[PDB]
Amino acid sequence: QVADLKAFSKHIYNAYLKNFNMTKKKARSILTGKASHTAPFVIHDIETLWQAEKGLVWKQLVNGLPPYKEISVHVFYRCQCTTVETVRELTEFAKSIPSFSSLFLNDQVTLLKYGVHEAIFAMLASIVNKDGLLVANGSGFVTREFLRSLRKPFSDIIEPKFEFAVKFNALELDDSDLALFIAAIILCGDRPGLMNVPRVEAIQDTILRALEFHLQANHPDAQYLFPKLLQKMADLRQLVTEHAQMMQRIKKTETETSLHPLLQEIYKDMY
Amino acid sequence: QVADLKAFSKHIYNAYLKNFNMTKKKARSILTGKASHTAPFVIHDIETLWQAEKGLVWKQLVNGLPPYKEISVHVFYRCQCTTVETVRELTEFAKSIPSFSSLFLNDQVTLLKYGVHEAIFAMLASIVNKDGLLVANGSGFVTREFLRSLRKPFSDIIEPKFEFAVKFNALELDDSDLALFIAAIILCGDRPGLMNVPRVEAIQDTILRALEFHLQANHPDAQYLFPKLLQKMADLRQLVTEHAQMMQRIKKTETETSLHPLLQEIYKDM
Ligand SMILES: CC/C=C\C/C=C\C/C=C\C/C=C\C/C=C\CCCC(=O)O
Ligand SMILES: CC/C=C\C/C=C\C/C=C\C/C=C\C/C=C\CCCC(=O)O
Repeated sequence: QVADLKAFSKHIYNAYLKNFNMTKKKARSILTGKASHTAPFVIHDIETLWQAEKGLVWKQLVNGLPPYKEISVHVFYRCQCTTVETVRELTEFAKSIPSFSSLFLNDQVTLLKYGVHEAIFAMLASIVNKDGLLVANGSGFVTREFLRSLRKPFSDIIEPKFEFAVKFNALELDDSDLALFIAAIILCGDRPGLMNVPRVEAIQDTILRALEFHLQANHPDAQYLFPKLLQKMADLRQLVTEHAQMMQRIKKTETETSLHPLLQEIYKDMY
Repeated sequence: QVADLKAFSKHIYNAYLKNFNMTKKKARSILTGKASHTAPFVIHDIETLWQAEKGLVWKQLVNGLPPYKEISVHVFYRCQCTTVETVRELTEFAKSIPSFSSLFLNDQVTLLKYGVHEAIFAMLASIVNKDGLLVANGSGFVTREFLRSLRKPFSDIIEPKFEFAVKFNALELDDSDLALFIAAIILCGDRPGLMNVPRVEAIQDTILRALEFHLQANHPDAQYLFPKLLQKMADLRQLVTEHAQMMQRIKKTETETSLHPLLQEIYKDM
């Protein structure tokens, strides 16, 4: 409808504002180039990465790439630590969504388990750039070249994402739309082992209808509006599948590196 | 021909559906409970009014308030803007009535001139509620409480309209009834300066005749509806009289506020 479908798209927008510290616009700010309000320390190589591990600080001792842990793996650990944290915000974010907490715990776990990476890779575009990614809560900025200059096993696990972030930022969405887009991916009725599918499917529908109208009063000048955004959701589904594939293999050949137990829980039923 | 009269009535009903941007049906559906609700943006204070102007919006008239135009006057401005727009629709409505378009334009104008406000108040009831009314295609809803909190002048030209609307809605009329009713108040033979009254009187007769026959096959189980509507017309003729007197007062007293050129024309000899 209107107000009800207005106070719905807004409640999910505030939930999105108080659960995610870095917002697309708060981040599109830094990457800008005219506003020196925040000049992100660029990396691009081992040296600056080493100092950054001080000038940007990080709870893991000054760097640390011993014979048991190398550079590329350190980026990996860095990356999975962030992911584990984004999973936390996504959990709190969803718990704020209208009929989400209504579902039984097990069903909430099933939705997060299968949608947290899709939402993550979507938010990733908000802090990304054609030439790099914004890290360390806006304070830092690692170049895309550096990441491509990583070992053979890893490296090609972050590239495909940039490809996504690029195209996805062409649509020019803002945090208000993004909030509705994320709620929609988390509340997906196609997740395996879901118990009350009819319920989820129903909550998803209004999310999408809310998104639908919201794009009408926000982006009146294209056609991507919904179909293209619905196709991205499908694109994202594949990005994750491919992502999960690379994760298992890494775990199978990179015995050296450790995988966080939570990401292991998420990965073990995705084929 | 008692028959083939329900046809002339359906044509009038088509003229009503094609020309008015808001019908009672679409209106009564907005003020619904919750089942497939809509819930219009509410305006009940200066804040929400400001939020409306920016959100629900309208267009031009967003003039300040302390200077040569204030809050109450801003509502008055939006009031006459909705009034000038309803007049345009009423003109098209009438022109979609062959019998009406037969007459000479000068006569047509005299009819639109002395009947447009009466029709505007009958219809007002369709978008009105016991507590407020819809605005901007039903997108908004202004409370009755707010309106009555305006400066004494503007506030009391609004109240009487509600008193009328509430009692009018008790009759429970649908759009097809209103079409006949509104056509009746416009093709009225007693209008000042009417040139060919015998012609008008006759079209009025047919409309009221079709009106009574339509109320036959739409409101079977019902009291003295037909004549009850004839007294409403009389009541409408009086409400417009006191409205014109109140408009008179604002023209002499609220010199700072401006009136639309078309509306001054309707009140010139009125
Ligand atoms: C508040 C931060 C919000 C949104 C930004 C989203 C994501 C940043 C985190 C990771 C992105 C970097 C690389 C992605 C590629 C591989 C990581 C796999 C992580 C994992 O083990 O689950
Ligand atoms: C939207 C038009 C369709 C259906 C309803 C019909 C008419 C209601 C329109 C305007 C009435 C609103 C406020 C009237 C109160 C004061 C202004 C009187 C102005 C005047 O004398 O011409």
